[PDB]
Amino acid sequence: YEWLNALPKAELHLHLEGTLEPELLFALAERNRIALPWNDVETLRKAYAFNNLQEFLDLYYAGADVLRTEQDFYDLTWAYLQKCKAQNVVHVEPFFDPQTHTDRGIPFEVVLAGIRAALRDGEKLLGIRHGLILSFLRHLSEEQAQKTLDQALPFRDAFIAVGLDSSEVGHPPSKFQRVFDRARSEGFLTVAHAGEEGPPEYIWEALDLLKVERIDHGVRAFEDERLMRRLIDEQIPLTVCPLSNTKLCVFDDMSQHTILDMLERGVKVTVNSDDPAYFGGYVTENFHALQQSLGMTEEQARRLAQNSLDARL
Ligand SMILES: Nc1ncnc2[nH]cnc12
Ligand SMILES: [Zn+2]
Repeated sequence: YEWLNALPKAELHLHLEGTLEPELLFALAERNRIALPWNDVETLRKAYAFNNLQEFLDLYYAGADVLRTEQDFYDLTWAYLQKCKAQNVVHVEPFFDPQTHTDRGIPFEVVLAGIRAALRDGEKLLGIRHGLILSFLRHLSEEQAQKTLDQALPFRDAFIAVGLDSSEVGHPPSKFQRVFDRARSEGFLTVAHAGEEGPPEYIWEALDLLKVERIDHGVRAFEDERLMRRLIDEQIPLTVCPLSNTKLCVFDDMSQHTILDMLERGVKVTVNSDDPAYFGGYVTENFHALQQSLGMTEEQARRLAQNSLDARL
C-alpha cells in the first residue's frame, strides 16, 4: 500500500463533483444554509449503495446542490488536490460537469473561477500539473451541449479537452458528433466515456465519430476482439476505474476485473478513482484493490503508473 502510495501517478479519469465527501457536503450545506434530506453524514454515507450507473448518478447529481459559490468550487477542488499530494498524484486531468451547475442557475464563470483558483494552488504550492476537461451531460440534448460549448468559447484556453459522461446506455456518442466536431474545430481535444455500461459499438463510435484521444472506462472492449486488437495496436489509452466498476456492478467482484488481463495483452490501460467519494477510495486505493483481489505485482504496478504518465495530453 504505502509502496503503491509512493508511486508517482497521473489521474486522468476523475470527476471533481465525484470527490464530494459526505463531510464536505454537510459543511457546504451549513455554510449555504441548505436543509439536507439527509439526517446526518452517517445516513448520507449509507446511501452509497448502487446496483447500476443510474442509481449512482441520481445521488451524484443530488449532491451537487450544495455547490453554490466560487468558494464552494474552490473547496471542492482544493480538497481533492490535497488528496493528490498525499497520494503522490503529480498530474491531474479532471472532469467537471458545467451543466449540472449552470442549469441550477450558477454562473459558468463562478464554477470555473473556483476550480481554476484551486488548480493554480495545486500547481504553485503542490507541484501538480493539470489539464481541466469540460464534460457534457450525455442524457441531455446535443443542443444543450452546444449552448454549453458557446459559454466555453471565451474560456477555451482553460480546457485541454471536452469529455462526455452521464447515462451511457441509449445515449450513444453519435448523438453528440456535431458538438464534438465543433469543439475540435475550436481547438479542443476530445475524450469520452465508452463501454462502461454501453456496448463495444459505443467505443467504436467514440473512436471514429468523436475522435477521442482516450477511452474512459472502456472495459467492455473486452467482448470485442477486433477492437482489442485495435486498442493494442494504436496504444489508445484506457482510463479504467476499478472501484467504480465494482460499486456500479459492472463486475460482480474485483476478482473478476479484466484490467490486468488487458495490461498483459498490451492494452495501454491506466488506474483512476473516477468518483472517489462515492466509491470509497482514491487512486492509491484503486491500485491496492488490484493487488488484493487480483494479486497485481509491483511489476504491473509500475507499468500502470507509467502508462498514466505516458497518456497525459
Ligand atoms: N463514471 C461515470 N460514468 C458516467 N457518468 C458519470 N458521472 C460521473 N462519473 C461518471
Ligand atoms: Zn467517470
